[PDB]
Amino acid sequence: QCIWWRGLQNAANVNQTINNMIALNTISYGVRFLKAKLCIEVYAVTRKRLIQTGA
Amino acid sequence: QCIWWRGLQNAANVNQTINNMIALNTISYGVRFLKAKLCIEVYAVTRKRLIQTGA
Repeated sequence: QCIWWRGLQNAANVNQTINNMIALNTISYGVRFLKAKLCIEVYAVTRKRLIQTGA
Repeated sequence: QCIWWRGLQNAANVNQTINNMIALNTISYGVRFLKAKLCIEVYAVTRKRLIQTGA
């Protein structure tokens, strides 16, 4: 819903695609977001196993 | 032979195509000049007619 596609949650997340984008937003009068594809990849599913004796 | 295609002979001759070019030379590691087409258009051919009586 927001735009995190620039990866704002850390400024450490900038790639030239963002930079390419900025230079285009300078030379551009207008833009369209044509498609946005998100792909999650799960390398691991890790629970914390809690072994509890009393106290 | 030189590059006047940017229109250097006057700084008054810049169009966004030059500006577009500069922004691309920033985000680019390298370039090729693929084709250069020059077209002259002659709107007029005008000589100075010199009518000379003696002195």
